[PDB]
Amino acid sequence: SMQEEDTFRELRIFLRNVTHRLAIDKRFRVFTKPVDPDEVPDYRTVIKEPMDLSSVISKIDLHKYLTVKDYLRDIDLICSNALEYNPDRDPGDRLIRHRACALRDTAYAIIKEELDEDFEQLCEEIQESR
Ligand SMILES: CCOC(=O)[C@@H](F)[C@@H](O)c1cccnc1
Ligand SMILES: CCOC(=O)[C@@H](F)[C@@H](O)c1cccnc1
Repeated sequence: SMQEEDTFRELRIFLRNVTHRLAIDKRFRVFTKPVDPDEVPDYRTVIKEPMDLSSVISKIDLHKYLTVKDYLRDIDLICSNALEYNPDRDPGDRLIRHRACALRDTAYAIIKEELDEDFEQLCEEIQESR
């Protein structure tokens, strides 16, 4: 229905706003674009599903996300990719792990404060009807 298409349009507006707020935070710069294969040729052989905030904006606009749960699976993948590629005790690895955990926690805290639980349940029930 038109009303269901208006529901998904409101979901996309919400997700673009959360993603922009993460992308302007200086702590999260390393997560804003894909890894450059020139600078890091090893990356795409270790990490099997790369993800970054520019790719997330592209996916929102391609209508890939019909629920906040499916958006949060991609935020979780940005975080888990950084934890697995950078697992060592040295300061450069510990700094990116702390930033990855902060990106994940910040996204979940904005959604807890600003997403209505009944709006998410509506999106889940339209998705499940298709
Ligand atoms: C693509 C939208 O571009 C902007 O407006 C930026 F300010 C910011 O939103 C941003 C940067 C990088 C990745 N995703 C979002
Ligand atoms: C996931 C679908 O989108 C793509 O594959 C790329 F275009 C995307 O990663 C990208 C990078 C930098 C600037 N704008 C978009």
